[PDB]
Amino acid sequence: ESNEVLFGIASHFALEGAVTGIEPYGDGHINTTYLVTTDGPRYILQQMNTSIFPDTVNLMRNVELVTSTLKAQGKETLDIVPTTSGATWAEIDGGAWRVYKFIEHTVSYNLVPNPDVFREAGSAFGDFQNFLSEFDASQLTETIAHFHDTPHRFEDFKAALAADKLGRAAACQPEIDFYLSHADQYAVVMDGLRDGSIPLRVTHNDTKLNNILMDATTGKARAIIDLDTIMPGSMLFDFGDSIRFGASTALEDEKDLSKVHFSTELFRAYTEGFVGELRGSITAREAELLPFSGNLLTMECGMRFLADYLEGDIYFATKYPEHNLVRTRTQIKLVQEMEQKASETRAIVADIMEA
Ligand SMILES: CC(=O)N[C@H]1[C@@H](OP(=O)(O)O)O[C@H](CO)[C@@H](O)[C@@H]1O
Repeated sequence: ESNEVLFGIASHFALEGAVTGIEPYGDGHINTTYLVTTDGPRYILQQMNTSIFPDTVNLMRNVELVTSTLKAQGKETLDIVPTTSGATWAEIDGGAWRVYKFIEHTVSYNLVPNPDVFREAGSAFGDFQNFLSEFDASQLTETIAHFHDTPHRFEDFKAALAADKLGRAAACQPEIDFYLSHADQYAVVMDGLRDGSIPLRVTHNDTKLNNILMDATTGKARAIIDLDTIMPGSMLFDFGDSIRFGASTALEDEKDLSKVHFSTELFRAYTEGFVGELRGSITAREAELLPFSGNLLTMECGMRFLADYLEGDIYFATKYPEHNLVRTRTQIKLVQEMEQKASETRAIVADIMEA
């Protein structure tokens, strides 16, 4: 996006300083995000991806409900900066744009640097789930259908595979066959939700580590910062996805696979934090599935990366042609180690399930 256009977008919002610069920012794969520097405060400017979130009204209604409820409890959250006409987002030339106050005095991580950071992440996400349980499922309409319905994701994967639109399949048979051969594992959570053996809860659904800001002084979680996929789900979606991103010893798109490991110690630290908040609500079935929810969300996200690769990278932002193939391979490597360490993680959860 050109500067002139971006600065044009910025003039629609009630900013409280003269804009000095607007630059791409952060690692979100879906929305396009910019840091707005002014002669005063800073702001996050985002373009909402309307092919992924077609219902902008419903999405902004959810974000607005979640944020306003958090504000009404004196909890720090994302602060929508309204347009100059007081709307919570602006439609400009076929684009959908919103502005958040920049969250000051924070750090965030793409890679956990020690167990204490990750424990705090589990504590923050566990507590977020407590907060979300105050809502009826009916107040928070799904903003994307079948979002962690892994069998439905596998259907998309299969169709992308059979289409093989770019002829990319030939160079990634091992990765493809990994997802094919695990097909029998995908329905466990959806089946549990459908038959009542796993409770339906309002969940965050994108709980990767870089969606929590930590205070730069105290190290405590300050705010959860990507509220877009809050909707009904399983607690296991939030748990498994955190483990997926944050129990790795390497970046999601690490090119050197020898650096990619699943850390049981990181698994333990997140679990202590997370289960420590949710001890009084976690059911026996949920506890039983905690380790495998890691496998499941890693496989779901990995298959999505691979599907996108095969489709010519139409869903996730990428920085080079193979980026999605590189991403899928870290996910596969992590699942391989999670399988191998399954009894260790079962023991870790059992241990912790004794507060
Ligand atoms: C709406 C959507 O598809 N969000 C994706 C997307 O999250 P972002 O926070 O938008 O980068 O990338 C994640 C993988 O890094 C994936 O886990 C998640 O489901």
